[PDB]
This record gives sequence, C-alpha cells and structure tokens, in this order.
Amino acid sequence: SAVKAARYGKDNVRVYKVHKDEKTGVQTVYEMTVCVLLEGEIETSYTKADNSVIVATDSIKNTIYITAKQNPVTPPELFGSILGTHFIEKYNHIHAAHVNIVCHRWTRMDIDGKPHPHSFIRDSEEKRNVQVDVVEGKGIDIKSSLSGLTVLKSTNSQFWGFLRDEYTTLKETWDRILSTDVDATWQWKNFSGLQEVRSHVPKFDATWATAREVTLKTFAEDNSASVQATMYKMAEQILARQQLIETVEYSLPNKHYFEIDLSWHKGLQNTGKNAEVFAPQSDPNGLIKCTVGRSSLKSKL
Amino acid sequence: SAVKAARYGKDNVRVYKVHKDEKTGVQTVYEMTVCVLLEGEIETSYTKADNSVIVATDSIKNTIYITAKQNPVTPPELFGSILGTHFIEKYNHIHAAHVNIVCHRWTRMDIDGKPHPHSFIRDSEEKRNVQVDVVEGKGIDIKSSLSGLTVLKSTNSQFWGFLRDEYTTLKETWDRILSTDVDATWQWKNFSGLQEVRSHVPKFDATWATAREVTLKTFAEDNSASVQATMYKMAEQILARQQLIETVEYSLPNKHYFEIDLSWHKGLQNTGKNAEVFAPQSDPNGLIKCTVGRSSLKSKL
Amino acid sequence: SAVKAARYGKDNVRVYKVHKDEKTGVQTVYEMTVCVLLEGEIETSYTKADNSVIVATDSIKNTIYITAKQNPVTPPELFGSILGTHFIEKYNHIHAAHVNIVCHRWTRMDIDGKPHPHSFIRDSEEKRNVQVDVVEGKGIDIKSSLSGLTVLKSTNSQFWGFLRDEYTTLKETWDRILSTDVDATWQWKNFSGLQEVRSHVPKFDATWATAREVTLKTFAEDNSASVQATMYKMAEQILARQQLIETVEYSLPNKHYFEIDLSWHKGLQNTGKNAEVFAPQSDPNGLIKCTVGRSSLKSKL
Amino acid sequence: SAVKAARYGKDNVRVYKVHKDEKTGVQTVYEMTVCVLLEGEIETSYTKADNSVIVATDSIKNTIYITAKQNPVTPPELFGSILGTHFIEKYNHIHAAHVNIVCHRWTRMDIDGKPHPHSFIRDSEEKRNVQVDVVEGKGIDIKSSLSGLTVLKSTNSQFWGFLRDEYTTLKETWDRILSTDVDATWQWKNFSGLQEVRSHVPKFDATWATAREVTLKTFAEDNSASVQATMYKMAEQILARQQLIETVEYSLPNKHYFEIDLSWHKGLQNTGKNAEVFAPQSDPNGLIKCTVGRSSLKSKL
Ligand SMILES: CN1C(=O)N[C@@]2(OO)C(=O)NC(=O)N=C12
Ligand SMILES: CN1C(=O)N[C@@]2(OO)C(=O)NC(=O)N=C12
Ligand SMILES: CN1C(=O)N[C@@]2(OO)C(=O)NC(=O)N=C12
Ligand SMILES: CN1C(=O)N[C@@]2(OO)C(=O)NC(=O)N=C12
Repeated sequence: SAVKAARYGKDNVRVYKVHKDEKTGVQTVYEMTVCVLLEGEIETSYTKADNSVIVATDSIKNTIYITAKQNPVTPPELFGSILGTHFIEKYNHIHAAHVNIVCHRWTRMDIDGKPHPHSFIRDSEEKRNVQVDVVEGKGIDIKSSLSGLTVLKSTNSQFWGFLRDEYTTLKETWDRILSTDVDATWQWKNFSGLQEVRSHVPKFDATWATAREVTLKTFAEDNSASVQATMYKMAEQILARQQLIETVEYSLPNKHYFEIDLSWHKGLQNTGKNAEVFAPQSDPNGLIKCTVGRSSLKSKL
Repeated sequence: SAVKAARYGKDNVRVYKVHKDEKTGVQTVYEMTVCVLLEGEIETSYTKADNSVIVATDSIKNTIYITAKQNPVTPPELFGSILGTHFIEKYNHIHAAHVNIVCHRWTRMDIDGKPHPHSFIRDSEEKRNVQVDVVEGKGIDIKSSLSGLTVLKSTNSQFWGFLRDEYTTLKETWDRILSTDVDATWQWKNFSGLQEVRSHVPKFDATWATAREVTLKTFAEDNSASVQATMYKMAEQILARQQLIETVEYSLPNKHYFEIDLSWHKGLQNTGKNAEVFAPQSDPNGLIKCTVGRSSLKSKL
Repeated sequence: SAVKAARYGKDNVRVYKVHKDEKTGVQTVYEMTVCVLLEGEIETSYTKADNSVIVATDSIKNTIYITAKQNPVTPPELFGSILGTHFIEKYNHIHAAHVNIVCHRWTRMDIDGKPHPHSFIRDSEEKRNVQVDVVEGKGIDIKSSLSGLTVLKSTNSQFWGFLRDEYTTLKETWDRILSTDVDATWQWKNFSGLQEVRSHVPKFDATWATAREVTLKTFAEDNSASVQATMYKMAEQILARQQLIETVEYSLPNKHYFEIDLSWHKGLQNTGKNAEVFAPQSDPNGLIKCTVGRSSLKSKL
Repeated sequence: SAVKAARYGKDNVRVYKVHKDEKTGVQTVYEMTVCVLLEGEIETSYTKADNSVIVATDSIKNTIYITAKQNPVTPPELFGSILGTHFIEKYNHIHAAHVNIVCHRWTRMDIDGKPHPHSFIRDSEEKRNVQVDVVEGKGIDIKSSLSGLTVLKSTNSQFWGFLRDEYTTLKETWDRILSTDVDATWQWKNFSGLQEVRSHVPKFDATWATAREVTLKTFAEDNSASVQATMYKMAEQILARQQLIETVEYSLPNKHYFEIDLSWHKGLQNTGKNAEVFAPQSDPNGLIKCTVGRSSLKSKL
C-alpha cells in the first residue's frame, strides 16, 4: 500500500476576539469557528509511526489563537490567508494549509434608537464563510460564501412547462410559495501570496455585501419561473459587479409548502385562489445547484 | 394497576398561513409548530383496548388546520385558546386541552429601503411561544414566552464576592464577557374562558414587545453583578408594566468565554486588561433560574 | 417584587470515569452528562447583588468531578444521591439539590468472539437517566428512566374503532407499521436519605434491566390495539415486578409510516396486502403519554 | 455569463421497504434516505426559463419509490446503480445521475433468546452509505462507506515524538484514551454498466462486513502510535482483502478526553497512573484523513 492523499489538523476551534476603542468606549466583537488541515511530507506518520513530521493538532490550535492575537481577524479572507501562509512558511515540510472559517453574527444592539457600545445580538444564524487553500508554489485560492440565509416569498413564484411523462404527478402552478436556505459561493482569482491578498482587502467585505444584496433583491423582485432561473440571475449580477471573481455557485433547497384540501370538511375552500393554510414539508426537498462563470462562446451563442 | 394520568395528541404540526390584502397587494405570513394533547375520560383506551374514546391524533391534526383556516392565528395566545376551547366543547368526554405553539420568525424584507409586499427573511431563530391549558370548568391558563434570544456583552459584567471554600478555584472578576440564550416566560392571570381572552387581545402582542424591550435594554445597560441580579431586574420591570401578569420566569445559561494565557509564547499578553482573544466554551455552562411575583410581605421587608 | 422560586447550578458537565483491574487487565468505562441545580436561602443573590450566598457554578462543576473521583459513579441513582446529599450537608443554607444524569453507552467490544479488555462501542444512542431530588428534611426522590430506545415492528399493530366525526379522515387499519422512541420512567418510593438508597443499590440496575426487557418483549409480542393499550401493558408488568416503584410513566411518539399509492403508474399495487414501499413521515407525529400506578378502587372496579 | 456546472434533483427522500416471507412469517425491513441529482443538457432551464428540459424533482421522488417497488433495495450499491441507470437511459438529454443513499439500521430483536419475525431495534446510529455516479458513456463509479461508528479505548493509545517548537504545549504521553467516530470509504473499480455491477453483487455486503471487522479489530488490538498509524493499518488490510477496491479513505476525529488535576483539593491524585476521572472535550477536535491505494514504487521503496 501507499498513501495517495493525506491531510490532518484541528477542527471546530471556537475563537472570539474583541476590539476596544479606549477613546470612544466602543467595543466590537468577532466570533468564528476555525478548521486548519495541513498537507506535506507527512506520509511516514501513517506508514512508519514517524511522529517527527507531525505538527501536533494541539499546536495548530495554539497557533490559531496566537495568530488571532497578533493580526486582524477580519475580513476572514485575510485572516485565513495569514494563518495558512504561516504554516507553509514556518515548516519546510508542510506544503499546503487548508483553512476553513465560519463567522458567527454578533450585530450591535440599538437601545432606545442608539447603537450600544458593547452589547450584541445574534440577529440571524446566517454565516459568512471562507475556504482558503494556501499551496506552496501555487499561491492562495479563496472561496467566500454566505450560508443559512433563510427566506420565503408568498407569491410571484411559478413552476409550469416542465417535462410530463408516466412518472409525473405534479400539477403545474402559476402562483406558489418559494422558500429556501441560500448557500452562495464566489470563487476569487488565484492570488500569488499574502501581499496580493492584502492588496485587495476592501473588496472582500464589499463583495460579500454585494452578493447578499443581489441575493435578497433578486429573490424578492423576480417573478420566478423556477429556482434555476432565479438563481442564475443572481449569479450573473454578482459576476458583473466584481471582476476579480471567476465563478459564483448557488446551492438552494426548494423547501416545499403544500396546499391542504379541506373541501371534505363543510365544503371549506383552501386551494388555488382560496389557499390560505399550508403544510410546510420538512422532507423531501428539491435541491438545485449551479456554477456560473463568464462566457467565452463567440459563435452559436 | 390504574391510570393515574394520561394525555395524548398530535405533536410537531407545522402550519403556515398567509393573509393577502387584495387592495394594497401586501401579504403577511405566519408560521408555527403546534402540539395539542388532550385529557379526559380516556383511561379505557389504555386499560380495555377501547378506541371509542379516542379522538384520533390524525383528526386532531386536521382540526388544527381547519381552525387556522377559520380563525386568526395571531396573537398565538388567542389561536391557542380557540383551538383548546374547541376540543373541550366539541367532545363531552374531553376535559382538558393542552396547546403548545412555537411561532417562527418571518420578518418582511426591506429592499432598496422600502418594505417588500411579499418577501420575508428568517431574521433570527428566536421564537415566540405559548402554552395554553384549557381546562373544563377551570378556564384558560396561558404562559407566554420568548426563547432563543442569543446575546453577548463584551464588558460591564462582573462576578466577585461569591462563596470561597475548599471546592473553589474560580478567580473573582471585575470585567468579563456575559453571553446567554434568553428564555423568558410571563404567566397570565387565569381567564374564565374564550370571551375573557378575547377581551385582552391587544395586551398579548404589547406584553411580548415589553418583555423583549426590557430584556434587551436591561442586559445592555446593567453593569451586572451576576446573572441572578440582572435577570431579577428584568422580571421586576415586566411585572410593573402589565398588571394581568402574575409571574415572570427567566432561565438563562451562562455561556462562558475563557481567557487564554499566551504568556508561554514570546511573552504575549492576553489576560486581564490585555485580553483580546478568548475561547468560547460549548460546555459545561452555568444555568440560572428564577420565578418572580409580586410581594405580599408587610413586615421584615 | 419577590422571588417565588429559584434554582441555579451547572449544566452539561461531561464526565468519564475508568475502572482498571490491575490483576486481570480488564478496564471498564463510564460516561455521563451531569446537571446539578441548587435551591436554598439564595434570594438575596437575585434581589440585593449578594454573591455571598452563591456556591459558584464553577465550584459545583469541581465538586462533580471530585465526587466522581471519591465514589462509584454506578448505579447513577447512587451517584446522584451522594452528589445531592453533599450539597445539602456541606452548605447550611442550601436546602435542595436537583441532580440530573444522562448515562451514555460504552458497550465492551467482542473481537474474534471474545470480550476485549479495554475497547468499547457506542452500540446505541439510547440513554439511561436519573433525576435525583435531594430535599433537606424530606429525603431523596428518584426517577429513573430509559430514553431514545428506537424500535419498529412491521405488522401486528392495528388501529380501528376510534371516534369518527366530521373532523375524521383516517382509515381504520388491521395491519400497520408501529415505530416509536421509548421514554419510560419509574418513580421510586421516597428514600429517607443516603443510607436507605444504599440499602437498595442492587435494585437499581435490576429494575432498569426489567423495564428494558418488558418494554422490548411487550412491543414485539403484543398484537397492538393502539399505542395506548400496548404501553399500559408494559407499565403494569414493571409495577408487578418491583414493589419499591410507585408509578411508571411512558411517553411514546407514533412515528408514522404512510402507504404510497402507486396505482397511477402502470397499475402498480402498493397498498393494503400489497404494500411494500412506505414513506416514513418526519412530522407530525402522534404523542401518547400515561402514568400508571397501583389500584386502590374496591368497588365499581 | 454561462453555466459551467449544474445539477439538480430531490434530496432527503425517506424510503422504507418490507419483505414478507409468507411461508415462514419472517419479515425483513429496510430504511434509507435517498438523494438523486441529475446532470445533462439542462442549462436553458437556468438561462432561458426553459422548463421543458426539467424532469421535475417531484417526478424524481416518484421514480425513487417506483424503483424501490420494482427492484431490490439491497445491497445499496445495486439499488443506487439501478436508480441512476434509469435516469440516463429514460431521458436522452440526461447524461449523469448522482445517487446518494444513507441506510439506517433496523436490527432484528432477539426476544427470550430467539430472533423475532417482525420486530426491530435501531441498535446504532451508525450508517452504511453509497455514492453511485452513473455517467453516460463512462459507466458507474461507486464509493461505499460506513459512518457514525463511535468507539473508545481506555488504554493502548500513545502519542509521543511529535514536532516540538515555540508553538507547542502538548505533553508527550505513553498511555491515553483514544475515541473517534469512524468514517471509512472504499472506492470500487469503475463498472462499465449495470450488468457488471450485478455480476459483483455478493462482494458489496462482504466488503462492508470486512471493512467493519477490520476497523473494529485493528482499533481494539493496535497499541496505537497515533491516529495516523492506526488508520493506515486498517486501510492496508481492507485493500489486501478485496482486489476490486482501488482506494480506502478514512476520516477520523480525535475526540479528546482531558485529564483533570485535582491536587489542589485535599491532595487528590487524578493524573498519570492515578487518572480515573476525565473531562470529555466537545470541541475542538483533531481531524485526521488519508486515502490509501496500492503501491507502484519499484525503487527507493
Ligand atoms: C416543484 N419543483 C419540482 O418538482 N422540481 C423543481 O425543484 O423542486 C425544479 O426543478 N424547479 C423548481 O423551481 N420547482 C421544482
Ligand atoms: C462564573 N459563575 C459561576 O461560577 N457561577 C455563576 O453562574 O455560572 C453564578 O452563580 N452567577 C454568575 O453570574 N456567574 C457565575
Ligand atoms: C393512527 N393514530 C391516530 O391517528 N391517533 C393515534 O395516535 O397517533 C392514537 O391515539 N393511537 C394509535 O395507536 N394510533 C393513532
Ligand atoms: C494529541 N494529538 C495532537 O495534538 N495532534 C494529533 O491529532 O489530534 C495527531 O496528529 N495524532 C494523534 O494521534 N494525536 C494527536
């Protein structure tokens, strides 16, 4: 036998950091969950009981906290790049570091109409994430995402004109509920190293904000022909607004809300135009995915 | 043997309802999870295989949807009272109905600064709940609550002066993080029936809003001596603002954020006044409870 | 305002303990999650910022580990009684201790047909639990339970003869699937203190084993008229087998498995006698409860 | 813009099937959760609101149930291959079907020492899974796995000789607890189509049993130098026992159990040779991965 692939490290590292402005009194908090997995000349730890090549996962954990003490933790694209770069530079035999960060929301409270200096609310379980792959000799590849953004619209969603054959029971509809949990990812151009990442730092928060804004406005305003059609519009708009993005990926569940025929009870009308009470379905669910990039077709368009 | 207690029914009934204003185009959505458990002269279903006394849980489910079609689903205190009253009135042999409702957030989206007519966001997993016990001959007992309201403050929390003995290792502190998930319950005066509940309908939304406002402002502004002291202030204020409440209960976890001593690494200072990076602890957690009512002591105060 | 009720302590305390037989080499492991909440003369911690009356939750945590080091952790009824007794004896002003323990399964592995001396498998997420309320001057009240025991039978379950009215759509059935997650609790006679608990120690493991055995055999062998009828048989048998039990409580979800009519597709027959493929329903679910004790009726039986 | 990748379908489809032997009375149950995602000439559903190319996810759901009615659902490798093959054969424009199946345990109960004909227990949340990718013109690629197999050994685990530098605090140990949740995957040789899969049907259950047996015996018997070293031994043995496997992958968390120094309390000794009570850590956790295949090095071995 031989090792074909290997990576190892510390997962589920919870990290909080506070910034305190001693002049103004305003404090700002950041909370995340971090995973760092390393690759390199480590195969003998598996094949030969050679622990000398292992940077202990406990030490990886220590390093995450040390790095958060010595550097900004925002934007997460930057923090992940600093962290990953550290491992490949510090350890000759480590050649890749894979850093995943989930950022948790702590939104400043407004009390009596004024932003409070040191009190926060988890205003959504929506996350902002990064995946930062730092690969020695091949730069830094970053995928940024938002996830867990749960939305519903009560009309202005349709689904008709789909294939009908002997497996089909679904009724066409011209007016349905649409609800999803948005997972949207934007994949950056490869960066050559930490200097190039740093040169683009403002673009990270700006692109996350654009992606969120586009997602919400397109969901709310598109008289949707399908999940497929709506999500494509989102992606095309994000690509148009940040040239340093190469692709946008969406993964959207179709969280079904079924009509309930009550006509068996006193002739109650609760379908079609009279549908008011619905049964949210926990499972199953449609699951619709696509990855959109910029076009390069020049004929047969 | 004999049956000492029994109740049965349908749990985990997911319910959506939409209201459509055909004049304005504005739609409003409501989503909940409902449980109804019944008591009464049912013991022979357990002891004698006598199914004649069972109103099937499937029929209870149907009834929940029918009741939502025929009545408002808001405030949940009212919906639960209507639902519970139905079972004790419809079925001679059913003498109590226990209705639990969890209300899920669907907050209207603002798009380009304007409220959208039919698009919503799950802006928090915080819930608004009710427990409505309708007991034939003994009226309607309602407990209202908010839960899953997750908050953090980065300073203005203290914990010193606690008992110290041979089991104690905890350091006193004059400046710590405080974070919790608020579960707050207000227990209404017994209502004689559905008419009395209906007579107080505006008070339900108003009291929920007061409880939330008080919770947030007191958390944010109290330079807290302990979870105990802060939660008591919340409760006393809610009682002062609604005379139809008899008690207020809080159940608060103390979600610990530990300092991380980094002085072993290059003399890094990350404790006390220099604490910036902390380790959120998933478990264990303090858990602090109290039920506050109005005083009746007249001496030894 | 005044404090009507209060309790506080440490929740979610994970505890492992190993026993090592140095003669035989056999090791035995125990893992639990513990909660201890205290009551007593503590109201001034809430009303007056008086921390002097607080035994810190951190110290409660320390105490749990110390108590596990100095005493057996099995049976959990005993461990909980020792732990609770400690708080009311050690602290004059603490008058009740409420100890909840969840015991996690670590079943010894059999390797090549032989029990291994130090390797274990989590063979089920089923739990064994206790609730031990130690109340100064009023002894020790113990509720023991098993929970998370998930079972299914594919036939020999029926449900017919239930009430039918204008809310009813359910078809009677003479052959259905029955599946549940068993939560069964046996409530012990009050014990006067720790000596009386210790005097009954073998009965704890024996009664847990009886309750489990009865549950499984009755589920498997009863040609069930309803969940109600089957669960009552379980309870009556457990009561008959341990006189120091006062009541047995069951709480059982009815985890529905729906037939799927496929006759629209090529005349496929998948209902009634030809039902082979079913749709497990995640929600909603029936929920059936009862508490059974011994009879005291002497006429009208 | 243009669609670079797309797939869609139905996720979280719960499926039960029963087999009834009418001669013997013995019934056998199967329960799974299925996901099917399709690829093909579908881009216009995203770009052009062209629903004609969409086989509705509702119809995919119907098809899963129909296929389970008309075919064996075991082994899951076979069921997934039949299901995936159906979509690429039935629909000219669909060119890949990605079928994921999670199989849930329903183990036959033994009652009074005899296997019961129709009663089952969920004896573990361990799963048996498949990932079956059916790609038109490129056969069928199958990855089989077991997951959620949670184990602990109380001794015969070590971790010493790891890299030590200025980021390291971890103590070397010659005797520790090792606990994990095993996720093990074996990747089959590409199959040319459904006939080739069918030709190997007995190997699926046999290889799953081998993988489980090897996992448990190696975990229990290896005096482990590290998670890395132990998992490699597992993989090499599985490869040696099934030549139609190309690779074996393990992904193992290191679920830490920390010693608790109690020497501050009455000189209690609970570390090193006297360690009996430990604190299971929920997070963070090591995470150790590798993919093992057969060797092709002929020099520098
Ligand atoms: C109702 N429905 C389907 O049956 N398939 C679809 O995904 O769930 C699909 O392909 N697109 C939809 O928007 N709606 C759907
Ligand atoms: C740090 N700490 C404790 O150790 N016990 C306490 O609850 O967690 C307590 O009783 N009250 C607190 O506010 N803080 C605590
Ligand atoms: C099918 N079904 C019901 O509709 N109600 C019942 O609980 O779920 C009930 O009261 N008892 C049952 O055993 N079966 C049921
Ligand atoms: C204690 N410990 C580490 O600190 N890193 C390791 O994974 O968690 C590692 O690389 N291998 C181990 O077996 N044990 C570990």
